[PDB]
Amino acid sequence: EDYLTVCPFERKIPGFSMSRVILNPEKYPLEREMVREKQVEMRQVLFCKENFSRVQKVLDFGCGHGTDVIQIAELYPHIKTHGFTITKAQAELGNQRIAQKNLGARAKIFNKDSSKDAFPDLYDMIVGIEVSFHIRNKHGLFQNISSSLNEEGTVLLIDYIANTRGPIVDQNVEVSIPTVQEWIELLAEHQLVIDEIIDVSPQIANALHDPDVEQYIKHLPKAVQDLYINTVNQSISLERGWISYCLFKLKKAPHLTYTKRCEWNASKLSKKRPYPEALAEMINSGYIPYPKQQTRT
Ligand code: EMC
Ligand code: EMC
Ligand code: EMC
Repeated sequence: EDYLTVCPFERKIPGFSMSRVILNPEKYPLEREMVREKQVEMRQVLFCKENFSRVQKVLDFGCGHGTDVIQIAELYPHIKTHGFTITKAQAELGNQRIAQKNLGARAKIFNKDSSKDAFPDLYDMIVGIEVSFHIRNKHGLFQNISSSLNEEGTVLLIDYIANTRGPIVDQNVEVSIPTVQEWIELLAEHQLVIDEIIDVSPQIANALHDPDVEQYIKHLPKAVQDLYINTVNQSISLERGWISYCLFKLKKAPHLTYTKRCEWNASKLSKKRPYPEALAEMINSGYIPYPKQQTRT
């Protein structure tokens, strides 16, 4: 029951081991709070151009137990939020927490497959944080997103781009990462253009710099060990430059031609904004609508 994304560090912290902190949160609770603050910060950068007063409906198409679906709805009482998660236990837990907070009239989580089951509404904002690289059928997913996106709406993604000639695929973990060109055409095919693309790769690599991790996790139960090894592999691919971890802010441009959307997306991906730049801009603007950092007392 936490934020489960990787997080950006401006610098490597010597001695800091992400695997020990993530996998032993009861032994390193205050370090886990340090990580949480960076998880929150990265989400703030993702959301900091949205006007939540204008938003009326939000979809999270890989909502896990529904963290943002619940928090957005409780922070903004005029918003209705929907979440899709493939995991039955996560939907049940999310809908329990929705009930425990009396948000059932405005927040609802569905145990459904975002690449196959049609989203039930039209949304002003659609969020997918570390979702789409777990999904094999990319066109089904982005057909679903585009068809449920209001004309003036935004799609917000946190996802990987492959910097290789071909996509980066791994069937045993069912991970598929499109190349730059594949992203250009996938978005353009479904009427979507990149408004902003922010590269977090160096800062994610700083946080995941964990030199003994492969030895450490061999001292953990096979369950744990099997789970975390995908974070290790992404760490390795990030360090090598094979993939990039990015924040996507997309808009719909349906009255525009495919070729024109393609050229736009190409220009944007050739000049990704460094995360420190986007973060400094957010801080200097003073506008940080969601999430808020937790504070003592
Ligand atoms: C992978 C935890 Hg910042
Ligand atoms: C090379 C523009 Hg799609
Ligand atoms: C204008 C900073 Hg999000």
